[PDB]
Amino acid sequence: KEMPQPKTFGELKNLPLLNTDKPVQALMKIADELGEIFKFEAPGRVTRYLSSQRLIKEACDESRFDKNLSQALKFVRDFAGDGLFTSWTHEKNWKKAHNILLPSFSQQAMKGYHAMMVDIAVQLVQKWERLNADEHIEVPEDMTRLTLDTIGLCGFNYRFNSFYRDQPHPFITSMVRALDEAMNKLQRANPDDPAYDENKRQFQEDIKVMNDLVDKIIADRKASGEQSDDLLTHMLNGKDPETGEPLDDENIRYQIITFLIAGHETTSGLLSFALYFLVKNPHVLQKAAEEAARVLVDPVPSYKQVKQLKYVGMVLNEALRLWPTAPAFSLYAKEDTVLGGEYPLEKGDELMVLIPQLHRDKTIWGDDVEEFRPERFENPSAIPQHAFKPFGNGQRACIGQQFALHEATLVLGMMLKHFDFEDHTNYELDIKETLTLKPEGFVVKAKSKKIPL
Ligand code: HEM
Ligand SMILES: O=C(O)[C@H](Cc1ccccc1)NC(=O)[C@@H]1CCCCN1C(=O)CCC1CCCCC1
Repeated sequence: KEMPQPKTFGELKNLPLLNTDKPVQALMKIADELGEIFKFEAPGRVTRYLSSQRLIKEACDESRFDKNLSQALKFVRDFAGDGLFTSWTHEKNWKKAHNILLPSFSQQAMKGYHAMMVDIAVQLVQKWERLNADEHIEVPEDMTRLTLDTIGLCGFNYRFNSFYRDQPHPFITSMVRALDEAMNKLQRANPDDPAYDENKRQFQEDIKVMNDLVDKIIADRKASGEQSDDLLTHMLNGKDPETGEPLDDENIRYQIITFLIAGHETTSGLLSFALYFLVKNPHVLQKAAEEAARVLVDPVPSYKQVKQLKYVGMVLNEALRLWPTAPAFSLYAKEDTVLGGEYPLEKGDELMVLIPQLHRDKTIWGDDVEEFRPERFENPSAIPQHAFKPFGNGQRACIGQQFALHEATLVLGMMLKHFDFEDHTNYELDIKETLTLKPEGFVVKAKSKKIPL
């Protein structure tokens, strides 16, 4: 069958469709119009966007397809290097780093990160306890303070001290401006127009800021000998069981930059969306708050208690269904192959998985796909294979999944234990797009229940 394609712009093909502040949402709209698969061309580029479980289940067969670096990831690679997120599966450092780091990101490993995750969570709760009666919370702003600080502390025992600032730490200034440049480059017609020379100079300066802080951190740890409960420790001492080799200091730097990227707004977005859905769905808020009160019986939550928050976990999954904060990933065909019995592909041909659209497949979820219903996830094994992919696919799935969900469950549980929430402005969802998604301008008021820490 002949593949549908959206509107074109003469010799720029489909490229100006991405010249928008909200490209994911635009692509979602195209999928609604065109269906489960459409072709997208640009000068020198062809991809196919997939939206249905039927076709994505095939895309997710690792014998047939492998992770591709999207143009976005190729631009992120200029500062994330051959870290896990921006390496090809066949590069030696991918499987080396993968083997070394997998045990440090397991569910068992979360027991050892718990104490420092509580450190930052308590900082958030204390900030909100200390607000005056008149005052509101800037939700994505505070969630990002929390998630960045947690990965800094758990990852390399570095305190960004985001709750002590209005101005982001200079590393985060540089990282955010670099991520912005990478996303802004995708859209651009004539990349080497003199107009973008300033952009390029700033890009190089921000890479240097990031490299300088992180390489100093790594060198300070090597020159101290100190052993922490952190990823930097394990990367400095660990050996890949397969090659017998450690990571070198340049790759360790790339992994740290990678983890700081993920721990920024990709993780903070999940919390911001979950609180959005909770204040728009009071009966769901009631259930989640009741669970928190019943389960979190101590001033300091334990690891075991966070595992006990089943309903809180269901809320977070349902927020990942509607607004997966890392909303796409890319694949390539390893050999010539036919997709869904209808769409012949050549070796090297690219696919893109539009995760928010996969998660609105009515043939899987039913017609009420836009509703916020945590009960969809009461039993994980009711969900068909390959229907729910907020953390990607296969050996190239998110290594930080257990970390992100432990942190999110802890924090959301403590927020629900300690405060009542009010959508005082009747907030209208407005999703800003960077590398990730977030509900821009989302504000609430938090009335303390006056329960001691
Ligand atoms: C809700 C929060 C998060 C979501 C939705 C998420 C989502 C994803 C997705 C969809 C991928 C696959 C990317 C692709 O195929 O191109 C991925 C990969 C990855 N994520 Fe996450 N992520 C989250 C949090 C984190 C955190 C907190 C970390 C680290 C501390 C992390 C580290 C990684 C790494 C290293 C990879 C590459 C894994 C590999 O290819 O070996 N992520 N993430
Ligand atoms: O990067 C790409 O080739 C294509 C866009 C593109 C560019 C040029 C030509 C064709 C398609 N990217 C995408 O389609 C998607 C959706 C729109 C935003 C960019 N994007 C992405 O995947 C962003 C990459 C990752 C970064 C962290 C995880 C979540 C997103």
